[PDB]
Amino acid sequence: EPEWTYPRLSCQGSTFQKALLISPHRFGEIKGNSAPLIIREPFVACGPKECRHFALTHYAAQPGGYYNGTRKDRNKLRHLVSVKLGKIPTVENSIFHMAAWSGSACHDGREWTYIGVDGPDNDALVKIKYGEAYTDTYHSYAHNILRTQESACNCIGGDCYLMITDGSASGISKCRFLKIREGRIIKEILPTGRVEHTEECTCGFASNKTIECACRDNSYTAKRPFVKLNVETDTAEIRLMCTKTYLDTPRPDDGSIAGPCESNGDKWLGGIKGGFVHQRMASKIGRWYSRTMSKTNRMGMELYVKYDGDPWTDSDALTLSGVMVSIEEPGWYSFGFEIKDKKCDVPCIGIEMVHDGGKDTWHSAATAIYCLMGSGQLLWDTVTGVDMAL
Amino acid sequence: EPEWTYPRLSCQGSTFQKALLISPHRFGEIKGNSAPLIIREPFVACGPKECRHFALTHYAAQPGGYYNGTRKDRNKLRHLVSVKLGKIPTVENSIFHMAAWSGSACHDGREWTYIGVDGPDNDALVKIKYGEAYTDTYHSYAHNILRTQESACNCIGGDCYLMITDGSASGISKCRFLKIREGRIIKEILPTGRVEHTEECTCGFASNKTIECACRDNSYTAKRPFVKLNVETDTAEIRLMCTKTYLDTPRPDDGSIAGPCESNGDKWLGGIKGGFVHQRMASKIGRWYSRTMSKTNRMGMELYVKYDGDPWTDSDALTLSGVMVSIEEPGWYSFGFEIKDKKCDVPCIGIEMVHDGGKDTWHSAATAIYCLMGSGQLLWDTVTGVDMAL
Amino acid sequence: EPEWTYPRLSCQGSTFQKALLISPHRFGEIKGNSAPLIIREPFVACGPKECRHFALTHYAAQPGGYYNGTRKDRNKLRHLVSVKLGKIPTVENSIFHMAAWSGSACHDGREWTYIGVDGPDNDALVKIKYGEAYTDTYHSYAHNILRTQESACNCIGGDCYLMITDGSASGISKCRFLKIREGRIIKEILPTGRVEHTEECTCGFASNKTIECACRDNSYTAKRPFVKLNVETDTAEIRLMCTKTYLDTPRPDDGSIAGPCESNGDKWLGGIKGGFVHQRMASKIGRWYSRTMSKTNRMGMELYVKYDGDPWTDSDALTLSGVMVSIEEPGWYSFGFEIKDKKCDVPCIGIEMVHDGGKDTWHSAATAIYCLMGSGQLLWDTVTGVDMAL
Amino acid sequence: EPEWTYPRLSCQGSTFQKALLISPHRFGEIKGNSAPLIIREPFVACGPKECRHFALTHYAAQPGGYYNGTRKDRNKLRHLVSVKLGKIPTVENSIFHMAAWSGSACHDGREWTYIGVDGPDNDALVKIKYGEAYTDTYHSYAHNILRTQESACNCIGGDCYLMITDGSASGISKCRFLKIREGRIIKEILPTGRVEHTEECTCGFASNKTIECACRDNSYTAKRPFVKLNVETDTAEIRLMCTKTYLDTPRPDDGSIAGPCESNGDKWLGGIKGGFVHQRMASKIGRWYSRTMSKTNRMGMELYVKYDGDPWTDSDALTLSGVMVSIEEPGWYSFGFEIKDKKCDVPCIGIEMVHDGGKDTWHSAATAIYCLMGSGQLLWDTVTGVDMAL
Ligand SMILES: CC(=O)Nc1ccc(C(=O)O)cc1NC(N)N
Ligand SMILES: CC(=O)Nc1ccc(C(=O)O)cc1NC(N)N
Ligand SMILES: CC(=O)Nc1ccc(C(=O)O)cc1NC(N)N
Ligand SMILES: CC(=O)Nc1ccc(C(=O)O)cc1NC(N)N
Ligand SMILES: *[C@@H]1O[C@H](CO)[C@@H](O)[C@H](O)[C@H]1NC(C)=O
Ligand SMILES: *[C@@H]1O[C@H](CO)[C@@H](O)[C@H](O)[C@H]1NC(C)=O
Ligand SMILES: *[C@@H]1O[C@H](CO)[C@@H](O)[C@H](O)[C@H]1NC(C)=O
Ligand SMILES: *[C@@H]1O[C@H](CO)[C@@H](O)[C@H](O)[C@H]1NC(C)=O
Ligand SMILES: [Ca+2]
Ligand SMILES: [Ca+2]
Ligand SMILES: [Ca+2]
Ligand SMILES: [Ca+2]
Ligand SMILES: [Ca+2]
Repeated sequence: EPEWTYPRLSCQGSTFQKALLISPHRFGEIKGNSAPLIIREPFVACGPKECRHFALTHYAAQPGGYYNGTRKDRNKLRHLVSVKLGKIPTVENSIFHMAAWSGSACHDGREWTYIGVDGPDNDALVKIKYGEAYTDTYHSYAHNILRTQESACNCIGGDCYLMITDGSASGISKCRFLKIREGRIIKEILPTGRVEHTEECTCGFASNKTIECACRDNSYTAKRPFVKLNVETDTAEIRLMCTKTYLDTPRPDDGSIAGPCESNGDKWLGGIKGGFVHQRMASKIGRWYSRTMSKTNRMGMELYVKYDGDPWTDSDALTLSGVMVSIEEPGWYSFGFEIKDKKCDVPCIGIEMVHDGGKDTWHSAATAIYCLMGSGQLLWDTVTGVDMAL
Repeated sequence: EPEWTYPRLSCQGSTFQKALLISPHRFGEIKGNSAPLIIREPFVACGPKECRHFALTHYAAQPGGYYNGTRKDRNKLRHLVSVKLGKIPTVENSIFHMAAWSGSACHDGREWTYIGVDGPDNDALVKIKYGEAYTDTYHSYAHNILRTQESACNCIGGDCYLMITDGSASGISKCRFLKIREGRIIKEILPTGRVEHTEECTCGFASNKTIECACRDNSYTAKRPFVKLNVETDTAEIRLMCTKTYLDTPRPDDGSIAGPCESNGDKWLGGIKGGFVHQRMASKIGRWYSRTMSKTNRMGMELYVKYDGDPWTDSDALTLSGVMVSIEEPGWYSFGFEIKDKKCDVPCIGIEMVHDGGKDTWHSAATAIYCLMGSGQLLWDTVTGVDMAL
Repeated sequence: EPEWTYPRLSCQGSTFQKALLISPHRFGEIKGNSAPLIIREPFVACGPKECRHFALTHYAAQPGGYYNGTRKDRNKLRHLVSVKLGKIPTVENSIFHMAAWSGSACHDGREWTYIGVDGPDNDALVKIKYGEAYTDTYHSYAHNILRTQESACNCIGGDCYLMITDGSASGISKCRFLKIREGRIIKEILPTGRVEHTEECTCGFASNKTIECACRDNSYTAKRPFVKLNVETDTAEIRLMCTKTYLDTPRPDDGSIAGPCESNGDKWLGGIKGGFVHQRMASKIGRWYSRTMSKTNRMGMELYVKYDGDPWTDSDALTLSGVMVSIEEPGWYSFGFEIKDKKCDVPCIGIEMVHDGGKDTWHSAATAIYCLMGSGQLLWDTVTGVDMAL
Repeated sequence: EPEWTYPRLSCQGSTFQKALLISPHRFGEIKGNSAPLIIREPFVACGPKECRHFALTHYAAQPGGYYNGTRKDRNKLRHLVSVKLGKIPTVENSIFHMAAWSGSACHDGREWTYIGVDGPDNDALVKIKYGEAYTDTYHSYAHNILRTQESACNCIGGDCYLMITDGSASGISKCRFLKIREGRIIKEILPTGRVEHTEECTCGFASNKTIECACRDNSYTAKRPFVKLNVETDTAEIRLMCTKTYLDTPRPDDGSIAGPCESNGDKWLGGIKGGFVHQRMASKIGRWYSRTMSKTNRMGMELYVKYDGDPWTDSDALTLSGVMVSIEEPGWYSFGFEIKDKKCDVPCIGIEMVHDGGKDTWHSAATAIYCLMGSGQLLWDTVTGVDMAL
């Protein structure tokens, strides 16, 4: 049979370059003959043989007649869908995996693990599916909108880890991690440390011994909760990133939250999922992060890097590495994933570029993708090309 | 070569949860650019590597111009179609298997057996197809609308069983079972017991020794004929379920048919196919059934359970386990199937949710699917989302 | 590697039954959202693992804007296309094999051999393609519309035979057979006997030693030239079928051509391709043929059978076996093919049912398919369901 | 694992014949229900098991609403797309490989190498992708529109070569070759000889020891730079073809550039990519080339041949072999590729036939394909069939 997947060293490179864009709505004109699915929270996850593009469709297409509701996040119609990376996510092209208004997915080397969450707000449920079969579920512990990553889970030697979180969007949401194995949950991991609010974690393997995440704190701070999970002892701790280059939105001027690394600063009520990914080298660790270009709105998107250091205690601003999206273009949830190449892993960052033209029309997303390629500086940005009045 | 499929123990779980919905007509607006096939009597059947979604299309799509006739059940255009479970059943996406206005299908571990029925009413024919080849047929014994399950046939060690029935919808219809093997019929099984009317059987393996079914009796009773087929001796007997929780539609108040289990009660002319499925445990048997929420109309749908007991003689009402569809939504034929997971079977229930807006427009169905997942109570219901005036 | 295909004994059965219909234009309304390709001369050919549906598209779809010319047979746009048997032949679904306005195809057990003919009328060319590669060609010997079978070629032990014909539609057209092998022609076979006009041969294996065909004679007779090709010595002879049940169209009353079997009778200028297929049994040969129901027009279609006998010398009318299409429905070119089942061959007959509504609109075809299944009599006919004004 | 691909001897044949046409816009009427992608610079590349059709889409379909810009060559929306040879390149059918406004691709026997170029004009970048992973990049050396072949790269024993060029379209553009291996560049090859302007090289293997190309010189001459690359020593030299049959466009009367082979003649500002391909025989080399029929405009297309000889020093006009496209039809970029057959290579020529109706509407291309087949003379030409006002 095949073998279990493990993280290898990253492929050599030093900069990130535009790689692909998936703009389904370039094909959704009334005069056109297509039907791209209406989606949001897209993410990409790969296996040894291929990468797939996931999303949560609102079960409607463009052009269509079910646009009311597309702008909201939860309902009985939402489904986690997927197409192979490179295909346009359309009605026929897409494969519906399960009903869900929050989700994750990851390949363990053998089959795919799809995660989905749905049910009432006051009592939602995390559904786990192994390939073709529905394998397990997990209930609401804090009874306020159980939810998940919205990016890929990470599997090592057959065990996949996954952050889940229950709680108020504007208050307390203590997250927990799940060690799933072959569809079945085999251990819950209660994180230690600064746990008042951690949601939408973007996780990855810094090594075979540790998974790390840059998450969202939706109520108390503009800084980002940074999880470090020890896979050896299935223990996890959280502390705020110390860097002055605050990675959340909305947020204030860099390095303006006075105090120790642990200082929240003003609430800056709100947040956004942020891409983060590791570039493991033999004797160094490259950590890459994205941030919107606007301090206040979800416009534009920049890439940062900081080799080595403890995110928990280093105040130093991250190194700017390029503008993937400009302030004139939409920059929403961003995430990281890794393409598996013959001998090494290629770290990447996908950016959900949302089309939003009010709540009186359709609402959907495009997916831009930057990956580590050779050297130099990042050279070009991404535009969607989509005109919403077509 | 591959091996023959057998029933294993069910995967551990205790409750059923919403898993997936397939609502093709969410994409059939005049302003949209899709073409979901117009169908009815959908069912799902799986193999070791995948599940497929079957149905009987009226050979027309939405939007289209051949809506007259869609509301009727038999004609020279109807075809048994299929897509992989998760794909939207559209003109291009679908694969046409054979001409048929009644059907079944099941995978034996090696290839697929598709069943289809067509021909004149007074002399229809059961056509059997092994994979790509047309292998055998079976004629009308009672010369009044020969018909079949409308859900999956069950194969064990290479032999597939299938209930067929000939007779008046409003009178006598004695069913027979067929032991097919590799496309060819190798034995007819004449059932013993209460055989005055048994149609649309929903069958499954309670064990390696016995197949069991909950069928429809269209003329004499609101109770359901319950078939028990001994695979060792290819013998089958039928008796009415004794439970007070009558599973058919239309039907009267529970436990109001006075008399022994064998008492029909008032005719309650009409019926409906009902989902039923087994949850085999090492030392126990879990039997699950669906019933519409309305006593009189095909609106809503509830899940029931009763571990162990003889359905033939136990008066006890079944245990309610959840509302999969509410009385505001359509609840028509329901069925059960089992997903094959690496080491166990995952029992499930699909519900055909029909869009019916008169006989002066299109008529088609959506497919909701609940499967056994973890614990707790069933949490959420299914809606179709479809507006028929689009 | 795989092995070479050979003819085996037919699967046991005694009658033919409706199996499938492919009516693409049921989905070509202006209000619909599909694009079935506009085609003609469809045929079906199988391999050990699957059957494919071939045709010659006019490189335009319905609804579309290139209907002028669809009614004619030859031009620089026509292409031989194919979809797997069961899929609707649409723009995206179809695979374009080569440019051709006449064609054939057959699987040798290993790869597919596609044949196509195109070029000027006074000097056309037979193009042979082995799988993905263009392998050989063959030129016009009589310089008047080189053309081919329009149904499957037959391969035995790696050698495929194929009838080609050059000459006037209203005069002399001596056909020749080609023994192709792995894409390359390795021998021409000049037929002996009654060679004044033989076109559109429908061929098959009566055994491992002989291929036989029922062809069209377009100028001199209503009877059908019957080719017998000895695969041992690659020699072929032709004589007219002696039967009174004349199988061509137009034609006069059965048994009314007075004289020996070799008597042509009145010209009955015109012809039509006719389905023919073998049902080889251990000690008997079943030969099946189709004929339109109307003596003069291409309306309706009937099945005939005659076990054993020499088609060359038996005057006996064939045995009627059923009406596959009624006189109210279109019955054009018909053909025979054989599905390969695990241990035997299943003979079949496809009927091209043409939609013709003048030369001032689209012109295309549907494909009905009857195969040998069990016993009894053929029970039901085929209708297209297509309304041309939609 | 599989083996590395090498060039074998060509399949025997002597002439070229029309093989296939891909005219997506035959299906892009407003009244039709399709969506062929709007593209340009199409090319075809094969592997041991299949050929794929590549192109640079303008990320818009017909009919659609994003036609402005389609006529230009560079922007942030352009993507290198592909479908299997024979499929119509449509939104759903196509697979998007990467963002790029110039590209190449080739199969090494194991996986596919896709090449793409994008970024600012004054500093573009060559992106290399190995199968699913982004593997390497290469920067602008002359800072003026880095660009690539626009036809297939050639791989031998695991090493793929690829011409890249940087410089002014109307001045100096010295090209370089890249020896890529498994996604990673492992050597740059600076060509010796007449290097003032060489772009859009159409390359192939004349043998295992040498790759050869017919390229474009956009500013100085109507003659074509002819590259000869020694794979043994990874060295390359360039000189102008000496033949009087000038293969570029615009160009003057044949044999009218007076002087040695090295004489440029008048600038004839402009150029066009031209198909070229080798027909390697045991003891001879057949070189085939295409040229537009019009000396000044990109209308029509003719095939030429010249067995043996040094293109660098032979003045002899090439031998005309046929008109693939007439002067009434569009003849733009042409290229050569080779289908891999069981035991030999089948050389071919694809012709990009562009639909151009001003800059106030859509702009796209069709792909005609001639391959070496049997003997005789080329018999028939290609038309597109497309009416731009539909
Ligand atoms: C489950 C859910 O509501 N997912 C979301 C999706 C989008 C957005 C969003 O920020 O647009 C927010 C949420 N919720 C949280 N808590 N971030
Ligand atoms: C063959 C056939 O008529 N199938 C049906 C389909 C639907 C329905 C139905 O209840 O909607 C009924 C039938 N017939 C029976 N006897 N139940
Ligand atoms: C090559 C070609 O013309 N094929 C045809 C197709 C249809 C028809 C037809 O009968 O409709 C006729 C022909 N020609 C001949 N000779 N039968
Ligand atoms: C990169 C780029 O501009 N590619 C082109 C495409 C088409 C055309 C063309 O000739 O239509 C020209 C170019 N550029 C050059 N230098 N030939
Ligand atoms: C983890 O272990 C496997 C080899 O056992 C391999 O993926 C890799 O060397 C290790 N991970 C890293 C980042 O080195
Ligand atoms: C039936 O037999 C096979 C093993 O021979 C296996 O599927 C299973 O153990 C048996 N079925 C059940 C329900 O135990
Ligand atoms: C032809 O030969 C092979 C076995 O060698 C097999 O297909 C079959 O027995 C023979 N054909 C017939 C019709 O018997
Ligand atoms: C190149 O080498 C391989 C055999 O090693 C084979 O492709 C061929 O014989 C050689 N190429 C040519 C053109 O002969
Ligand atoms: Ca925050
Ligand atoms: Ca489609
Ligand atoms: Ca009843
Ligand atoms: Ca005739
Ligand atoms: Ca030039």
